[PDB]
Amino acid sequence: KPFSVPVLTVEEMTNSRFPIPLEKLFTGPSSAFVVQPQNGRCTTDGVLLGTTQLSPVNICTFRGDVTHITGSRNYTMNLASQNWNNYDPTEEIPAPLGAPDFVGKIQGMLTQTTRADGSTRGHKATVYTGSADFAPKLGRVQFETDTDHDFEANQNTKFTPVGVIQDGSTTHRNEPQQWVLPSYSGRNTHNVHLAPAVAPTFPGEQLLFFRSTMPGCSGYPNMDLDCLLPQEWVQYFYQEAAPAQSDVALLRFVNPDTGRVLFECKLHKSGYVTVAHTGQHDLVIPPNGYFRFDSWVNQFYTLAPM
Amino acid sequence: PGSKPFSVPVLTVEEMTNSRFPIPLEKLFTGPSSAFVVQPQNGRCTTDGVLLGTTQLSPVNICTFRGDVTHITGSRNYTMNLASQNWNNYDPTEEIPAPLGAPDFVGKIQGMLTQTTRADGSTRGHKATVYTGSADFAPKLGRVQFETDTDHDFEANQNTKFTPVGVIQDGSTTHRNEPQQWVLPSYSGRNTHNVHLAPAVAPTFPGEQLLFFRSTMPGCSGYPNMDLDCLLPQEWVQYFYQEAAPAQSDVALLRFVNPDTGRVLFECKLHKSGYVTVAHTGQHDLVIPPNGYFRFDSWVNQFYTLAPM
Ligand SMILES: C[C@@H]1O[C@@H](O[C@@H]2[C@@H](O[C@H]3O[C@H](CO)[C@H](O)[C@H](O)[C@H]3O)[C@@H](O)[C@@H](CO)O[C@@H]2O)[C@@H](O)[C@H](O)[C@@H]1O
Repeated sequence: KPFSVPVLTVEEMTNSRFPIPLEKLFTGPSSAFVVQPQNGRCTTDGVLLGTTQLSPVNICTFRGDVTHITGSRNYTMNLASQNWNNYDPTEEIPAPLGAPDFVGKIQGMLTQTTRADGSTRGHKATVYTGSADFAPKLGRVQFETDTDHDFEANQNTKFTPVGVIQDGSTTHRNEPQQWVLPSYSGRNTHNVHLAPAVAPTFPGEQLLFFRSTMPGCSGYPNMDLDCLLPQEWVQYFYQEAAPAQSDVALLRFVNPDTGRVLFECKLHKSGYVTVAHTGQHDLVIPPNGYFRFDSWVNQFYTLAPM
Repeated sequence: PGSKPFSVPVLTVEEMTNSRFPIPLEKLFTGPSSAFVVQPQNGRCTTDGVLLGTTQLSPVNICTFRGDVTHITGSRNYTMNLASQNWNNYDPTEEIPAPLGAPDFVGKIQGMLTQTTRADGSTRGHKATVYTGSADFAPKLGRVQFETDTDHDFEANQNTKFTPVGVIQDGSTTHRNEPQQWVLPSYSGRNTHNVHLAPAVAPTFPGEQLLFFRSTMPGCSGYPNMDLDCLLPQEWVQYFYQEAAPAQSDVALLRFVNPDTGRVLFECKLHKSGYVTVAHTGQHDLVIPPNGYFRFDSWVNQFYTLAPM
């Protein structure tokens, strides 16, 4: 079977940067910021990039055991691998795969099973991926919990992400910052083996973003989350692994209700999408609409305005 | 004849996801299932890509709930009147047992409720647990109740989401008596009959048992039974749905291959109605190479004799 994209509606698909479903399509200018997400990065021939991995549910999860920090409700987690094996920090990846690729305060729950009797406990925890001690690359991250005693040492402990939070004493929606990369090895360290930043070069083109709204758990957070590729596309390319004939796969978005092509876009072989539009726009689509790969084209093909 | 050739994805067990809870697959397990009914509504799909029961494509959506909430005064418990997944009105005339991705087992599912106030975008998040065994658990009728850690914080008439994390045990001193993964909830509440169910599955061929794709649900309190078995990995459901390869016969013969040795560890029967059986007798945890994966080799008849594993 030749190269293609799956027949999945936007709503039927999942965000590749957080374990939540896609809601809509959004385009806007990106010269004011850097677009360098590490999750949801995959070439059209199925080469995973950055911290990208196949499991949607594992995105922004952490695993390991925890050590309580006295005089606080904070626990340091010495990370294990996703399969509960030892973590190796010599792997040529920016951070353990599925690590958050944005600076924010991610709230969820820590859970733990005592091996001997199978007793369990669960508590609310938040991780500040902006914090100097956020060093998943070195196998350590800290969690702000509401307990100073319940978690036992040397037991398997999991973090399941739920949403994000904001400090309401400050300017609203100032956090999280989705386009700011964390320092995976902690403050004053340089990230390594990154998926490259993407920017539109062709005139009149903006990125097409696959947008979700992260749940907010406290305050006034910026809950917009844009991924370059839906998680399903990442899984699909990895499975198909169809080599790219050219730099760009021309895609058409089809409307089943009318039968006509609503808009067309450029799927770049390194794994991102551009459309011909100028300004901030939320795309209004038929909910049963879907993408279809029509042709291999070069980078400087001229898209019809949308 | 000459129809599109059926296949399964080249995915390791570890690379895949549980179809009954938003967690990764860990292991393969086989055991006897004559003592109970195997009738999960999640992770049900024919090999030709027809979704069954409460099954839907997104793993993250499994065991989630959406809607607005009404406080029960003088308590930390909230009733949720369910909305659709895309925040539209819930429709109870749909020919489905329950809202898609609804939990298909009786248990106490703990996670977090989150809510956004539309006017100013203020947000709140609290730990909540839902008892799918409870008499008032009627997701089919657009209602679920949550035991929360707040007695005031949630506003009415705002979009509210439940994100599942794991399961809990309590109300008893007996360990691992709950949850009960093979007990279907009464989707319309107690003393009501479930409808449009995916059918129960049982091994028919002599000496054969079901093959289970097993995960360990996180435990958030007490001593719960955290074993979770799905008939189909979520990715297989996603795969079959996309490919929609017609079934030549009742059964697709699968071989589990070891890349390290190059040989076949074991073979199994993938029934076109969407479940797997192997030739083994008794409870068994499969010891597999972590890079091992399934491969469809041939269509065989229903009464084919599997190599013992
Ligand atoms: C914007 C505000 O955010 C959330 O509240 C937290 C505060 O939490 C506390 O007060 C809220 C009610 O406002 C509620 O009683 C909660 O149980 C309690 O912890 C507090 O953590 C501050 C600290 O700066 O941050 C937020 O204001 C949320 O619960 C509120 O509903 C509201 O959205």
